[PDB]
Amino acid sequence: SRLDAKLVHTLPCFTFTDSAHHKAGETCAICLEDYRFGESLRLLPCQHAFHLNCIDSWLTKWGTSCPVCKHDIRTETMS
Ligand SMILES: [Zn+2]
Ligand SMILES: [Zn+2]
Ligand SMILES: [Zn+2]
Repeated sequence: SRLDAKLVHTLPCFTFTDSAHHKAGETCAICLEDYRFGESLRLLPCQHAFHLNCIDSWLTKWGTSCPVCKHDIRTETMS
């Protein structure tokens, strides 16, 4: 169970700045590192954000759901 990388790369992404600071949270759950100013993040439809590289790795290689709340992505297709 994994997602096509070309699909994962269309997910919304943003930079960790003062504006995104208190919407995205403080720490990436995938690597446990606190976000630093200027880092690249991605947002999942379940409203959890991660390091862009971290969630891309998870969705393309390891799983098909959010690693925090297990919200499944693309259970059924075409539809
Ligand atoms: Zn903070
Ligand atoms: Zn991370
Ligand atoms: Zn989630």
